[PDB]
Amino acid sequence: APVRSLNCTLRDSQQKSLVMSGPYELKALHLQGQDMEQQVVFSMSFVQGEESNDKIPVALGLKEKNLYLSCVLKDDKPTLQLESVDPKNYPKKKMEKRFVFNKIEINNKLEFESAQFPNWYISTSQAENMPVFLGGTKGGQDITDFTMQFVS
Ligand SMILES: CCOc1ccc([C@@H](C)N)cc1
Repeated sequence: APVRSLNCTLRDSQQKSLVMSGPYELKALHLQGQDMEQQVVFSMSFVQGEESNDKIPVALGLKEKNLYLSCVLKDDKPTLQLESVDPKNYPKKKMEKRFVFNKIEINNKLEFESAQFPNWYISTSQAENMPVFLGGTKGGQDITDFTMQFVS
């Protein structure tokens, strides 16, 4: 049947919000009140891939945009990018591996591991207005835990 998707926002464990701030750019910053309209709304699709109770393969598209988070090698490093797709063909259940994240529930938080690059995670910095990047450890100064808010 059709791929199933939910609208949602994400916040890092320091309660920073994600924003489209530049052509293909996601950054994280502290937001509250009127400025919260600026946050990115995701369409989280539940896609094909290896699955367990606490590890669920998803794709993260921007709501009603043909843009997806994806993991590719750039200048020889696993990186996080926003990638445009053919809007006639997306979302789909069999998303290509660069678009797949394992959504992992640990201690009431979520982590998003790259399916393509094991043990590389969607991450945010301590500091305000830095890239949303792919980080090669769920351990240190960088933030790899999030909460999800469900949106209408
Ligand atoms: C989701 C990707 O967001 C990015 C934000 C910033 C940058 C640098 C290159 N300006 C790269 C990606």
